[PDB]
This record gives sequence, structure tokens and C-alpha cells, in this order.
Amino acid sequence: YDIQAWKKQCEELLNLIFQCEDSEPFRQPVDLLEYPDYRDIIDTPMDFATVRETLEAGNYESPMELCKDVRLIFSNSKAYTPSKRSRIYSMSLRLSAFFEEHISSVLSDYKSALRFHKR
Ligand SMILES: COc1ccc(NC(=O)N2CCN(C(=O)c3ccco3)CC2)cc1
Repeated sequence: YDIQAWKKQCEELLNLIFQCEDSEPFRQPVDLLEYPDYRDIIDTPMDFATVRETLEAGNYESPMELCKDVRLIFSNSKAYTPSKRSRIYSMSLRLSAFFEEHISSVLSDYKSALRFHKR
């Protein structure tokens, strides 16, 4: 029932994501010279280094907020892809499955801790 435990759990999961080869394109911002139409399609850029910095700054209140930003990484890749068969999109999809498999217990434990706190 540790209301703060999500934060280190999210740090460790980001560490796992950074070790995954599938995270390569999503570790830093899209260079808008190699992909100059990017901001015509994507309103809100997001990458894993921005997620990790936000977490480390103390600017997430909850793991739900971190989860929203990580899902934005994936939705941006789906919106920008020219094909459902693209190399970066297909990595986006496997990384998403990995992230959702690992974040489910972090969210569940947080929300249970906050329910216990307010019991
Ligand atoms: C400095 O080194 C960097 C920094 C960032 C990157 N990332 C990068 O260019 N991206 C291309 C667009 N994108 C897609 O989701 C996507 C779907 C289909 C095609 O692209 C996100 C990833 C690469 C090298």
C-alpha cells in the first residue's frame, strides 16, 4: 500500500525500455530535417528521454500521467507511419506490448494504495 512505489517501478521499467533495441527510434525527439513534415501530422511530440526527465524532475503526480505520455509515443508512431508494415511502426507495436505488460501491475498497485489511503 506504498503510494510512492510507482516512481522507482517506472524508473526500472524505463531502464528496461532503454535496453530494448525496439526503443531506439523513440529514445530522443524526431529530427525535423530527416522528417520535415513531422509537426504537420503530430501536434504533441513525445519520446522516452522526455518521459524519464519528467519523472526525474518530479513532474508526474501519478503513474497514469506517465502512462498517458508513453501511450502518446506509440499513438504518434501509428499516426506518422505511411504503412502498418513499416520498420519503426512495427517496433513501436512490440515495445507497446512490452510496456503494457509491465505497467499494468504498477497502475493496479498505485490505485489500490490510494484506495487504502482514503479507506
Ligand atoms: C538523433 O537520433 C535520432 C533521434 C530520433 C529518431 N527517431 C526518429 O527519427 N523517428 C522517425 C518518426 N517516427 C515514427 O514513429 C515513424 C513511423 C514510421 C516512420 O517513422 C518516430 C521515430 C532517430 C534518430
